[PDB]
Amino acid sequence: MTQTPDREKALELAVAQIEKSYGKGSVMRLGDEARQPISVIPTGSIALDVALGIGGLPRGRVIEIYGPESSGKTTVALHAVANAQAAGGVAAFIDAEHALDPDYAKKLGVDTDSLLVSQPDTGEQALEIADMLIRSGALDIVVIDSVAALVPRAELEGHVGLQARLMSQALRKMTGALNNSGTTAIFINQLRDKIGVMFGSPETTTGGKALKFYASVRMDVRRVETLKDGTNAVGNRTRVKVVKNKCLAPFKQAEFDILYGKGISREGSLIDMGVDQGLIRKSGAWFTYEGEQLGQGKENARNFLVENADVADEIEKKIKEKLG
Ligand SMILES: Nc1ncnc2c1ncn2[C@@H]1O[C@H](COP(=O)(O)OP(=O)(O)OP(O)(O)=S)[C@@H](O)[C@H]1O
Repeated sequence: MTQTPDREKALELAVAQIEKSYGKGSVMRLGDEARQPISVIPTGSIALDVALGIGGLPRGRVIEIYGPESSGKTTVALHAVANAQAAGGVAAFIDAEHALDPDYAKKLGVDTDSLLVSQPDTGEQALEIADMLIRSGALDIVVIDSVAALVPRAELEGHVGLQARLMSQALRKMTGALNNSGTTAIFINQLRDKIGVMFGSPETTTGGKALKFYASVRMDVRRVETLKDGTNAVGNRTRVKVVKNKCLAPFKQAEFDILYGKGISREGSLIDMGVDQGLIRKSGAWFTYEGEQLGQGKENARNFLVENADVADEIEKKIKEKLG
């Protein structure tokens, strides 16, 4: 067909009808300019925030964070918690592994004292407690630690494919409530793997499958390199790839530093995105910003930004006017 213009029209229209019956994120162009909702939960790392597209985590949606052990998931999660908490929101933490360390989550900014924690007896119980806790339209963010620990009441006593089904049913029922309250739920998913080929890789089937689909955003978190600090190791450089995102164009990635015992270095994210946005200038060893200097080396800069809270906000701000 010698078509050309009218093509874009029927296409535009097509999209419209699809979006109309399946959702506003059903189809997208990897380049489309991202949408912007009113409420969103910062992840605590400008970098990942503007990789998610909407500048944080979507509300009333099921988010999945998977990856190896010690990649970062929990931290990322606890931050999504501490943030939603700062704005006077209430969070709950369904525990199925018993590996939380308040003292750490405290340093992250989580008001642990008023943090609702539950330690279910069975798998179904976890999801159901999570359900009514969700339906009270009282929770802002709810986090279920470790999918693979939600063992079915059955297995916990007396066949086959029980976890995957338990999840299916749970997610079906729970999916509705969430969207009805704006409560966003984070599912931490371990992988227990990292012995294939020469590096890392993706998968699911633990109870996954269900999640993989119901989930509106799926983050692949993995550890890139163990941050050298002259001494031993301040933290690690985490790399997160959102492979699913029914809210903004998917497949965008981000990297950031997580200091041992400290968590996600906000400052550190400011600098990096800072330079990759022309706002911060790097004059060989030196890190300059709008004229006056910051420091010699990323660390001396982090530090400078970390104690000059007043100027850091200035930088986080502009990057936000420069994209939002
Ligand atoms: N209680 C803690 N004390 C000190 N450092 C911690 C603590 N919890 C996490 N970290 C650091 O945070 C990084 C990983 O975050 P994790 O909470 O282990 O998340 P994952 O989501 O990485 O978790 P498993 O899967 O490793 S619990 C590591 O580089 C740790 O050094």
